[PDB]
Amino acid sequence: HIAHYDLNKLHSTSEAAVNKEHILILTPMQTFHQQYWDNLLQLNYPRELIELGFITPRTATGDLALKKLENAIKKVQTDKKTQRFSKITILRQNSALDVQKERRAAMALARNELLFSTIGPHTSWVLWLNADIIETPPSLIQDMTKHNKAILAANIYQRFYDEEKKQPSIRPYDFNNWQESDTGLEIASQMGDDEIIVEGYAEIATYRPLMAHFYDANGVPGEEMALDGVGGGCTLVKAEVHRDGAMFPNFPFYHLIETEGFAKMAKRLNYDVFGLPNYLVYHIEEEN
Amino acid sequence: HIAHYDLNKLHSTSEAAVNKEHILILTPMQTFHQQYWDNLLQLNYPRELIELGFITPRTATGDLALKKLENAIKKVQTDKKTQRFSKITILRQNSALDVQKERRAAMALARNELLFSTIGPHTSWVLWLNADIIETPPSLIQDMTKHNKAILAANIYQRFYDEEKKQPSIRPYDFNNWQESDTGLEIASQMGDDEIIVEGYAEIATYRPLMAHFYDANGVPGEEMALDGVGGGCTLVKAEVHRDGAMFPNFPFYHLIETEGFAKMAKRLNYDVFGLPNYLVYHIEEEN
Ligand SMILES: Nc1nc2c(ncn2[C@@H]2O[C@H](COP(=O)(O)OP(=O)(O)O)[C@@H](O)[C@H]2O)c(=O)[nH]1
Ligand SMILES: Nc1nc2c(ncn2[C@@H]2O[C@H](COP(=O)(O)OP(=O)(O)O)[C@@H](O)[C@H]2O)c(=O)[nH]1
Ligand SMILES: [Mn+2]
Ligand SMILES: [Mn+2]
Repeated sequence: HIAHYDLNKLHSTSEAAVNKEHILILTPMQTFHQQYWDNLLQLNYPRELIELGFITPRTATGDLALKKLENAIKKVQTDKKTQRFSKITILRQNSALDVQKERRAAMALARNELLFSTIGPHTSWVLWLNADIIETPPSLIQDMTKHNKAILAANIYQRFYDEEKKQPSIRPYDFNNWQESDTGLEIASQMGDDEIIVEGYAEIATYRPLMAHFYDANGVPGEEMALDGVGGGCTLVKAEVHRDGAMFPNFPFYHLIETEGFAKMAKRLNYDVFGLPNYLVYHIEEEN
Repeated sequence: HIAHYDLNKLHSTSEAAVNKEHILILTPMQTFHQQYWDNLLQLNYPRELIELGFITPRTATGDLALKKLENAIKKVQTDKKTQRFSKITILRQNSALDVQKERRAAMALARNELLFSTIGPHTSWVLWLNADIIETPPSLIQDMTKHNKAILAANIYQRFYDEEKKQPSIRPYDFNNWQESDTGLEIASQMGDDEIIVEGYAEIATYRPLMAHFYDANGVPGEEMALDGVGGGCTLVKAEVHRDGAMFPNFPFYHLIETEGFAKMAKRLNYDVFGLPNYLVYHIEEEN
């Protein structure tokens, strides 16, 4: 029956693990990748503080993912009891450039359905971790909460083989982490109320400084940069930002949708959005 | 640990009780009224299908309410086990005309904090029931779900003593249930991006047809009217509307905030909003 919580005593701080701050890791999943799963299992944030939430599309592809995901969860949750995740929720979804717009709008609904259903009165942090992020440091959560920001996006790169240099290498991958520019605002001012700007919209091109390219091999991993747009690859959100209402709009919101409109929404709710240009995590390879 | 739910198999229908559709009744509460509580207990929707959520402000007034509320919950949850509410969550809040704007914006955060924290992967319906609604029919939930609408506002009146006629009587109370008018849109088109229109804004006056006055003593209780703005007095929402993202904006949203901006948000998410002009429920008396 009865559950009592003072939300003002629920903190999100730099020292999340020591303070026993609960985190909810949310992953929309069209394809199950074992390395994503193994990378998750290698996170060293205490398991008793972690809840997991997944949402799969209602398609042949989603159902194959669901099967593999269910099997992986069964193995972990029936191993030693001290190492179980506190809770795991699996949901199936309720629901050019023009293709991208439609796809992003559909994703916005999936993310909301998952977020609303799973966030609770004890959650301090929500980590948005896409199912194709296959490599992070094992201290990902501690590393990111340390910054104590309302919203914090890691920079998403991708490994590949460099044919010229005959050696493994890395390249930028996620261009949804960006700062707004005057050029970006002007172009948006001139647009109709339901026109959406998404990545690859010709005239803005890369005129909104993309975080991916601020990666500095000579810099340090704690570097922070102010952002205006984020993706959902590996993006850490204080629970209070979502509880105040910031969500993933399926409709045009200042000409933005989904994860980018989310950032704009958190700013309207008086939160600041940041990114880590020199803290890289990795999206699955083209060759994988 | 493990919880599985297909959200597409989670229905909100006309025959909610028979279909065992779970409802979450959400009440922000600054003042505990025994008649509100007794009226809630007299609802005859099955208890095993009801979860309750409350959120109180962090003030002397809220803490007095909290004490009385806790006592009332203890009595009900430790009576016969067959009649317990499935779950009860109590939260304390994390956080002219100009006064109304500030008050409504603060309420929007409270409603979101409560909604996000308490809605779950099994919820079919969310009833927003203000803590000063002290009389409804005992079949309130069945009566309202019967309509099978995305959003449905009951018409909120208030009892008083008629001094002239020397007899109990009734008067309209909630003017946040309205239809938009051309005059309303024109006046809003001419306003700055962060100007808010709230009840009592001089120029719109009552030019947005108010549902309160469409009450027809000669009409029938099943009458439906299309709305554009709602309050949170006694307003029933299919869970999918919230899961898709519709929430209570604390920032100006098409010049609307809180419950009115919520309705506008659900419309942007392609939902239709309705009201019951001849289905009256009652806000506590001035004399009470
Ligand atoms: N629930 C759900 N997840 C999806 C869907 N499409 C892609 N995903 C997941 O959403 C995330 C982003 O995937 P996608 O946009 O295809 O890859 P990207 O373009 O390389 O970021 C990954 O976690 C995918 O598994 C969908 O239709 N529904
Ligand atoms: N959590 C919370 N609830 C409030 C606060 N102020 C009022 N309420 C509740 O919000 C609802 C609307 O109350 P109010 O706006 O004062 O009454 P109205 O103007 O007659 O609708 C009722 O359920 C009140 O108990 C607040 O600051 N925080
Ligand atoms: Mn991908
Ligand atoms: Mn009142």
